[PDB]
Amino acid sequence: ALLQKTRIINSMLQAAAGKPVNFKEMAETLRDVIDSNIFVVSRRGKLLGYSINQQIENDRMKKMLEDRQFPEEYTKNLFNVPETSSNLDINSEYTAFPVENRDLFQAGLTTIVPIIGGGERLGTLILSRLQDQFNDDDLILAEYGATVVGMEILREKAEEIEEEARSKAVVQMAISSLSYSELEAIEHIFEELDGNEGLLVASKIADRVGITRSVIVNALRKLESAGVIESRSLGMKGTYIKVLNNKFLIELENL
Amino acid sequence: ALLQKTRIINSMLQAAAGKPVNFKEMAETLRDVIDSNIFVVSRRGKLLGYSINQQIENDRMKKMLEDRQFPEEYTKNLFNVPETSSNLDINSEYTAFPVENRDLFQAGLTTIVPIIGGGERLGTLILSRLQDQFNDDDLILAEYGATVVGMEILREKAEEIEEEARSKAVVQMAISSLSYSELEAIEHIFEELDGNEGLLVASKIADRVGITRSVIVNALRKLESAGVIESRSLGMKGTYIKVLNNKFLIELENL
Repeated sequence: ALLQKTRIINSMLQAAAGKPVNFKEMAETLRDVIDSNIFVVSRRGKLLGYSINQQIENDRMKKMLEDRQFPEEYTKNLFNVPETSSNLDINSEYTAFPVENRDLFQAGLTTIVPIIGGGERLGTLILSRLQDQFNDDDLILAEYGATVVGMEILREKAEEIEEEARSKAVVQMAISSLSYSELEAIEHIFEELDGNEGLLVASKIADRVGITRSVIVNALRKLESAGVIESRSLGMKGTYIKVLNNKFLIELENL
Repeated sequence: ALLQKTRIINSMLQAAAGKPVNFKEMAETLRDVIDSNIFVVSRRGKLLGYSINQQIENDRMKKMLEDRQFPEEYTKNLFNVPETSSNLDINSEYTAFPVENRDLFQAGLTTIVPIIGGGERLGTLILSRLQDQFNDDDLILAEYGATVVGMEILREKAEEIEEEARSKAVVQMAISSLSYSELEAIEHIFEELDGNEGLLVASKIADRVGITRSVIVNALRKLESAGVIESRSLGMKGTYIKVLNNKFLIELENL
């Protein structure tokens, strides 16, 4: 039924497709397929997701869960595990962890799989059982699992930078197309405006600043047509604006 | 030794990391691990890579290889296989292929794994053997294999459109910065130039066309400053230019 088991993980990957990464979800699916407690811990050792199907009396663990994080101590110790290590209990004679960190295997069997992707140690996958051995098939699953979670940390962060940069880009591209006086205007406007939103009299700034209303508006138009702001007038004696690009205001500061 | 077999795939993936996707290589690695002929065919049914370890008398396939492509016929039929289909020979009674495409199984055992990733059917992985059956362990590997190829087809195509676009984008942005006269100049320059490279006398076009050297120059500057072209003079009685943006010439046409 192993083929089938891997097939699940396959479909769970295929499923997460266009949808924001959910670690808790993945944690569960693994928990189910491999039949073990599942813990997903970042490079920096932060707890990213987890799922439990058997209670295991472990202080260090419970504390870590409460903390949603590992102490630097362990975090490092963990990162230093270079490859899958399996079936570690408190009796395990081995290298990976120094004596005073063995409280991690206080009870039950633990397996450590590094999460590697995009040529980086991305984090670590922790599995624990009360007493059932991790045989090879388990390991296969666990490893495939970690591999998949890898690809998600990647998708996750990749999506992240694409947004950040794209938005910034667009702002710049828009700003670029401003005349001196247009930009001059925009600057004065948001110098005047009280953050993300608010309204002002276009025709008033025009006098106050020494720039035709016609261009002030024009400038607004450009920003709007690039989708950075949203503007609606109120039969003048008012015109109102909200920014729709979170990077915009910051970028504007940089000049 | 299955675990080990998967682990190869694993490190093959991890290996491809920062390096340009190569399908022939992956083909080989899978050929090796699965112990079967491997062919990687796109959504559009193009041949992407392949590797052979055993000769099989199959005209349809030899033909396909020569063509580096399938006929729309098969391409379609292939795409319609919704999930892994295994050990299909000429005698197989089943649904997947209409009997006029049976010539596909002319000889030996064929197995088809759809390549799915990022929520799309990305292509198809085809494996063939002269007579050894595909057991589950093979299918696990073959499927893990397809999966890996997946994220690569993705990466490859993604990188592809990121370059295409970015180039185009920057051309436009640079064009955007030009005066009527400046642009007019550019246009006559490349109308005069014979493709990607060559030289002319700036001062000559100036009279020929009715635009000051001074601006013709400055137009070139602008382009260069944006990294579109590369310009070096030769103490006049010559100035020389090379386009560094493959999209630029094309875009220019579109005006």
